[PDB]
Amino acid sequence: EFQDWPIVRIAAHLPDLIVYGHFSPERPFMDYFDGVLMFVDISGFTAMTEKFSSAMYMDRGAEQLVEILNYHISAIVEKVLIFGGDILKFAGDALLALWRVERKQLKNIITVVIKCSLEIHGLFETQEWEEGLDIRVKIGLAAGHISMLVFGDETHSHFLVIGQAVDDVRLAQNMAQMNDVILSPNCWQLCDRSMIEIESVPDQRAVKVNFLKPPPNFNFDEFFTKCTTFMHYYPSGEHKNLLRLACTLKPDPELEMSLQKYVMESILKQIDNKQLQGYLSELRPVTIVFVNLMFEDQDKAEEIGPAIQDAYMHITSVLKIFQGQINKVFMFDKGCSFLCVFGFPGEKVPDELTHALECAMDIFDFCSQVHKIQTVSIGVASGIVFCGIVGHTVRHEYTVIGQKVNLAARMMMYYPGIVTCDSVTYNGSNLPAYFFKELPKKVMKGVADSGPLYQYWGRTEK
Ligand SMILES: Cn1cc(Cc2cccs2)c(-c2cc(Cl)nc(N)n2)n1
Ligand SMILES: [Cl-]
Ligand SMILES: [Cl-]
Repeated sequence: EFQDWPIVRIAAHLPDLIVYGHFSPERPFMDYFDGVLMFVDISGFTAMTEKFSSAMYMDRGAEQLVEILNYHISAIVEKVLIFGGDILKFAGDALLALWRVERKQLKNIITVVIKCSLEIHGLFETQEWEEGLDIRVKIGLAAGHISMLVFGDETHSHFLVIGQAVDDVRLAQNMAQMNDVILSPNCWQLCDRSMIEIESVPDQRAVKVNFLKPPPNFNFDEFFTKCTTFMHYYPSGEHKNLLRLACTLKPDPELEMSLQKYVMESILKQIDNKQLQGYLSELRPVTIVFVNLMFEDQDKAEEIGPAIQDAYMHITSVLKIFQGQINKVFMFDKGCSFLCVFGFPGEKVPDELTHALECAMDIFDFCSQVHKIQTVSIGVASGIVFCGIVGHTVRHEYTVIGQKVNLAARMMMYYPGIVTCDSVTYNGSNLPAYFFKELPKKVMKGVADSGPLYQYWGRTEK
């Protein structure tokens, strides 16, 4: 069976949530369901990202990083997919996975997901990044109600999952230390407590899994097989040994037209074999523009959707003018964030810095006027970042990785309500100093040395 069609290669960059969705053209589109989420990231990774920018790697740092990273990430992806999960998105060394099911099956599927988690940790026992640098992961799990949101224009689509279960899994994963599996309180409340031995987590209602102790007659393989009854797209029969049903997609112009809107043009070029398959693995100077839109705690997903759509329509028009791209969109704790980037796949202009600032101020001014958006915050950082397609052959995404990505991310959270930029952006800009304000230096998680940070005040006093 031939399976290397363009539609199949495109679907590798998307979850089943999208590939097998059958929703309208309206934007925003919103749908609601229940499921279990897994958030996982890798330990000792940014330690490696720094090593690979070193002259040691003789101009093949990006190639070596993507290789070792995909060696480990693809093993996680295989485990998730074998256990029936849907990988929603990748970001650097992290990924979010979904087991969507009806409420009645949540209990049994949580047990499936915990077993998956423990087998993921089993991969990284007796394993190291380097001589003397261990590789481990941290897993948070949550369960409950989940809302999906799709937004975009006629040519581009983006999607998110939203709600307390999403917020819950983010929080659970941040408590997790190396080798931990942390369950949200609602997950613990819904799970088969007859079978999961947990321990308290100080000052928190979330719990840590210690052991899966099933009854004496329990057989996991038979239990799992029964659970697959509720998995619409689990590969089966003649396709028993495929990792994804998406692998079997056949040409369908209408379907491909909708799927390609989720994928960046330079990726599509590679899918069409009009660009070398290694072009996108690179250590590249870029400017990161990390936009955060904050809503109110009581805001419902059905008011949030229209506001993200309106904001997105202006964000994409500004980025088009200033020649930037949306690399990722995320949401948790009532904040929807856009990871925008200037200067990757051939999108290199000399005034990159002035255009990133002016573009940021434009996005700020417009989004501050959108009805339900309570606060806008934008962090701008410039420097060398890793770019590449991360994941497994059958499920992967283009992603950017680096200190400057993390810095822009922390700037928009620690300096809310304004536009901030780093020292590289400030000095390199073709703008005078009174357009800026030098800021207080705040200690920020995961950023050892900020360097001087500035607010982009604007051209006027007012
Ligand atoms: C790798 N990655 C990281 C994130 C942030 C989150 C991590 C835990 C909850 S959210 C996402 C994501 C994906 C989708 Cl589809 N929706 C939303 N809200 N976040 N993916
Ligand atoms: Cl098809
Ligand atoms: Cl870096």
